[PDB]
Amino acid sequence: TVALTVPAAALLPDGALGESIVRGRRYLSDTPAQLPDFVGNGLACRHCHPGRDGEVGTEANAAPFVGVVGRFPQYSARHGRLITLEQRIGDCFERSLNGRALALDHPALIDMLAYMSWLSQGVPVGAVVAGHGIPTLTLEREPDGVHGEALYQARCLACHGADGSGTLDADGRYLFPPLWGPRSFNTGAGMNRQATAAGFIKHGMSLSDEEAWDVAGFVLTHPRPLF
Ligand code: HEC
Ligand code: HEC
Ligand SMILES: O=S([O-])[O-]
Repeated sequence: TVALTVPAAALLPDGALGESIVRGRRYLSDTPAQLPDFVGNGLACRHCHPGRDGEVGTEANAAPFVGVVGRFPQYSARHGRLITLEQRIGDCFERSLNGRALALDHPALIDMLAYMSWLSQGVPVGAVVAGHGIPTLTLEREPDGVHGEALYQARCLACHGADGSGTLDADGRYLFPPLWGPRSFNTGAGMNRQATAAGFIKHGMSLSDEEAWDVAGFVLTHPRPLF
């Protein structure tokens, strides 16, 4: 693998590419407000792809976008064939954002691509960046949702709410995003899978493995939009 590096925003180029990169960051950080026709819930991309200093997708083990562009096109079992990064992003809109995919030449999609390409600067095409994806966490026993409920009340509820509905900020964006219910990710999302949610809870955002497994189980007992 190669190291995860974040380029300097002060070294962003003047001109069309630089402006596109800045717009892409905003689309990724503020998606429901910037792309209402395509987003069907309360989530922005940064809610599962966080980053420090205003950037999105820069955190190891929380599915960073650093180096993503050089890994596409790639096989998708879901599609049964190779897909492009544009198509992957469309799947995220449809599932994680309970919405509608952008056209593959939509200027907002191209701005998102430009941003991801900027984050990927210097990464060799084909190389895997250390900390890519969300590592799954799988235990050799059933997730105990009863224990999970107790853990949730003690460790998560203060942010994500008794009803999993999250906490809005003053500008109507989610400070702490919804974990279930109508404004959360739909059943088609990767985060709706036990081992992915457990891995995200464990590494993506301390908890023991057993605690992460059980609380993920509790979270996933709840209703959310059907895909
Ligand atoms: C509810 C959580 C969630 C939200 C919201 C979300 N994603 Fe994802 N995304 C994931 C998970 C989980 C993966 C799988 C990571 C892995 O491959 O290990 C993923 C993978 C990706 C990948 C592929 C990463 C790789 O290394 O191959 C891209 C690109 C991506 N997401 C873009 C987006 C964009 C753009 C948005 C906003 C439109 C978005 N995602 C919103 C959870 C989310
Ligand atoms: C200090 C407040 C805080 C606490 C406590 C917290 N979270 Fe989060 N959570 C966040 C924020 C903020 C995000 C958006 C991603 C980011 O910036 O880290 C997030 C993202 C998530 C996501 C992905 C986004 C979504 O809407 O589904 C899941 C799943 C999640 N948290 C589950 C939990 C669980 C389970 C616990 C308890 C073990 C927990 N969180 C404790 C603030 C919190
Ligand atoms: O593509 S993900 O959002 O399931």
